[PDB]
Order: sequence, then structure tokens, then C-alpha cells
Amino acid sequence: DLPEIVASGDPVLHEKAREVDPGEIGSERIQKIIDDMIKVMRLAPGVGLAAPQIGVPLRIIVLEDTKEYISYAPKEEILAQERRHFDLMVMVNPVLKERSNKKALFFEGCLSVDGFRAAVERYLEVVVTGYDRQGKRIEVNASGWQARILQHECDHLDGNLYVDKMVPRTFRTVDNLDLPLAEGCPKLGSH
Amino acid sequence: DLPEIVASGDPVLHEKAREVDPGEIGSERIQKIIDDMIKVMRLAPGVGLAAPQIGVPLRIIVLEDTKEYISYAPKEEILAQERRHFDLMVMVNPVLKERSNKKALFFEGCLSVDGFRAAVERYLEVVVTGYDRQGKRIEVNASGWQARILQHECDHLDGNLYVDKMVPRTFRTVDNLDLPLAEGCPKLGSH
Ligand SMILES: [Zn+2]
Ligand SMILES: [Zn+2]
Repeated sequence: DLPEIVASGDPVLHEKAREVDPGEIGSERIQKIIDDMIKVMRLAPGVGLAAPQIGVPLRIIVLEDTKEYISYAPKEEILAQERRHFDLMVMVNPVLKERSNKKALFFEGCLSVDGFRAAVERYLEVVVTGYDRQGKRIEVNASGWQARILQHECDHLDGNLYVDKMVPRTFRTVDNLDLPLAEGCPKLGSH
Repeated sequence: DLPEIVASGDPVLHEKAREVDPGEIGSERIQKIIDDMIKVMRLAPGVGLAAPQIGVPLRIIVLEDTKEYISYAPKEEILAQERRHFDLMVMVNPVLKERSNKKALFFEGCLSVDGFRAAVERYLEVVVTGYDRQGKRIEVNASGWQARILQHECDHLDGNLYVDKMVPRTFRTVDNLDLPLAEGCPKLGSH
């Protein structure tokens, strides 16, 4: 039977999650959770999902950008965002940190806050250490849309949601997403 | 037929509205708009509504708390918020200023962002100058839930929405509204 995605308000989403004990990473209990996450993330079509997003107070994140997800989207868009597909990925106790201060500005969404989008700023290049699905210890280096997902997803693990990181007055309805930015709003894009 | 409430994203909501020319206040054109607002505000049951919330880039706000709106709501709640009914009110080119530093923390919502609530801080006592429905000049002094509505509604006139003023990690689904605050969050209520 499957767990649902929790929405804002639910304390689990706005509280620091506990590090999963390496070694228990291989645990069936945990491997289950990881599978659940992966599934849900794919279920309601998404590219990221943190344990807390399903009631699990653990530091576990799953991510993936399939060329089919990207398939459907403005070529010029996909370009500017620097979005590229990347095989499913799982990280327990990830520890993220920017590889450089270059940043970018685009809209984000979260399955815990649907119907809405907001332009938030993220680091363009980042590096995340931590363990992989098998309790093995990995160092993933990324940039572009993948770096954003990592940041987004890792924040979830600290109780932070994009809404408390968005630029003023860019917040909007999924539907009005393509509407013009209000004057005084930074323009989208990189450096 | 009637105008609909615009949702975030729509530039009108995030841009400073223009002062309505005193004298045109009595204008039928404007008196219409004021009526529309009053209607809509009552239509989808609400207590505040700013011109921009219906595509009108003007500095006009309408508000009203009926003992019937107040009717159904926790007696201890209504109490703590210091909410009291007040006859419909209309203000063009209102100019609001706190009467004192004292503040309070409660959840707010906006018809341009439904399904969501967030705890935002407001001034407990305030004073708003400006004209009334008839182009007549007024000075309204308020406190409690009425002061909040004034602030909320006036912000709309400057392109500011509560989301860019909410306390971090209190944002939530209408449904999860009664859920516990996450740890590290200020407690609701007046000092
Ligand atoms: Zn999310
Ligand atoms: Zn509002």
C-alpha cells in the first residue's frame, strides 16, 4: 500500500531530519522506504523527493531527470536552465555544498505545495557527499538543473521549503507561470 | 456578469496601483468598480479585497467583518485575535501607518492564493487616512483583526502579498492549518 505526499503545515516537512545510520542503509526497512520514495517520485510525475515528503524523518533523497521528462519542454527553456537527463539517483545523509558562487534564477515547485510556482535562486554548480542506495559512499558533483534539484531536495531534509527562499512577488499559480514578471523582479537566467 | 479574482503571477497583483483621482471618486465608472469589489468580496466569502485583486490598478480597498462571518469560529480564537465585526468600509487612496510598535502573529490567507495559509506578523494598532466611497475625507483608527485586514489589503495596493512576509515554515495547506507549528517558530498571539 503506498504512502502519500505530505503538504505544508505538516511538521515533518519543516523540521530537521535525522541521519540514517550507515549500515542500516542496507536494512530492508530502509531499502523499502527508498523504493517507496522512488516510486512516488515517479507516480505523481516529479524529479525529486525527500524522505520527509512521505512522513519519513530521515536524510534520504531520490532524484532523476529522464530524457522523457525533459523530452516535453521548450528547447530554449531546457537550454537556459541547463537541464540534462541523469540516471535515477539515491543519496542517504547527503551533504551538499556549492562548488562556486555562480547562481541561476528559475521557477521551482514542490509536490508538497502544488498549484504554485516561484522563482528561487540556486547555485549553478554543487557537490554532494553521502551514501548511495547500497550504503556505499559516494561524492556526486553536479551543475545545472541537477544541482538545483539536489539543493531543493536537500533543503527538504532541513525543514526548508522554497517558499521561504523565493524572490519577492514571483510566487504564482501553476497556470499563471508564463505570465510576465512584475517590474523590479530580477530577470531569469544565469551569469 | 462579474469580474473574477486574479491569482498570483498576474502582474497586476505585484505592482503598485495608482491613486484614484479624488473627484473621480464620485465618478460612476469608479463607483461601479467599488460596487464590483464589494460584491466579489462578499461573493467568495471574504473580509477584504483590493482593486488589483480584480484587475483594477487603482488604490481602492473594501472590507467588512460581519457578526455572521465571525459567527462560526472558536470563541477563544476570535478572542485572541481580537476580532470584532465592523460595518462595510471603503477607502480610496488609503494611507496606513502603525499607531504603535505592538505586533501580533496569526495566519492569513488571500483570495488570490487559496488553499494556503501562513503565519504573518502585523501591527496591532494602526491609522488609515484617505477618502471614503463618496470622495469624502476620512481617518480610520483600528486595532485587532481589523488592523490586520487593513494592512493585508493595503499591501495588495503596493504589489506585496503575504507570502513574502510570512514567518518561515508556517506556510501551509488550508487543511493542515490547525497542525502544530514546527519547532523554532514564534508562537501565535499578541505579545
Ligand atoms: Zn519539494
Ligand atoms: Zn489578499
